[PDB]
Order: sequence, then structure tokens, then C-alpha cells
Amino acid sequence: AEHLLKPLPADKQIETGPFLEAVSHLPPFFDCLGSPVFTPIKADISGNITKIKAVYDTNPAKFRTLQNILEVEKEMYGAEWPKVGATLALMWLKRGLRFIQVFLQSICDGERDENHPNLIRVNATKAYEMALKKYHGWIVQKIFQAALYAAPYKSDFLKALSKGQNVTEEECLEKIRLFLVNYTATIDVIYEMYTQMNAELNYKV
Repeated sequence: AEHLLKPLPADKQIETGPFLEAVSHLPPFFDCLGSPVFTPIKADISGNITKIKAVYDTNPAKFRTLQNILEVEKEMYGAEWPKVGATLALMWLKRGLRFIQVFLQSICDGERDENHPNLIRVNATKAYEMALKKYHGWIVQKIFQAALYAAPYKSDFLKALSKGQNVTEEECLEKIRLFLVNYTATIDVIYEMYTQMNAELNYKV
């Protein structure tokens, strides 16, 4: 959470390069959940970032913003778009990013089960339901939900999130709150872009 995203400009265009740089630091979030069950999603999210970067690197100016990626790929691929290329990679990436956002916001806001205040089950469930659940077939849902149920104690989770740096739990939460400002605004704009451009696809894996 130390690698802040750029603030949104007035025109709400998101520059591809700085976005990819920032979100490249995020897949280790999944390691903090303490289950091998999250290794595939970590790899999938990393693969989405790699794919968007591969397209961007072929012509960074043509793909300068995320909006440019969608509009250029729509021209390139015709009727095959939006189920193609970096557009499809980003369609999936944003769901993993939203998962992280909702999870972290919920923890930072003090949301908890008062019967089990040192667990993060309720925060995990909220994040999963809001971001990913409907895109998973039932078999996947059961295993993914079981691993979230088996998440670390909240204090251990926060210790994992701040590994290395010498920070208190309170300082860790403060830093996450700061990170959440531009992160949330950016993910919201990406979701709105998918809606506006008719690039969203609702299918299960």
C-alpha cells in the first residue's frame, strides 16, 4: 500500500503506464490470506497485468490511457471485441482489484463480527460477494469461500500486510486508508468505463 496510485484527473482518463506500475505491487495481497487456495487467483491477476503490459509496450502512446486500450482494440478486433486482448484482461483484473479494495476498506472502517472481533471472515465475505462470487462456478465458490473462512486472525493479517517495514498496526491502517483514496476512485472509473463502452461480459468460470 506504499505505492500510491496517481490521483484522477478532471477528465477521468487513467494513464496506462503509471496504473500498471502501481497495481503490479498488489498481487502479494493474496499471500497475506494464508492459504495455498489463493495461489491460482494471484497467478491469474499477475497474468492479467502481464497481458495488458504486453499490449501497452507495443505502442505506449497509442495505448496511453485505459480508455485508449478499449477503443483501439474495438477497432482492431471488430465483432470479437470485447472478449479479446488487454480489454478482456482488464475486465478480469478490475474484479480482483475490487476484491482487494472492498476487503481493505471494510477492515479499515472497523467492520467486524462482534462475536469474533479478531477474525476477518465478515470482511472477506463482503469483498468476495461484491467483487468475484457471481463469476465463479459453484465448485470454485465452495473452495474459495472455505479458504476465506480459514483466513488468519486480523492482527496476523495486518502483520502480514506490513511485513518488513517497522510499523504499528495503527500506522499500517493509516497507510492503507491513504492508499484507498486514489485506488477506490480509479477502480470506480474503470468499472464505469466498462459500462459506458459496453465492454462488460457476465460469464462464469
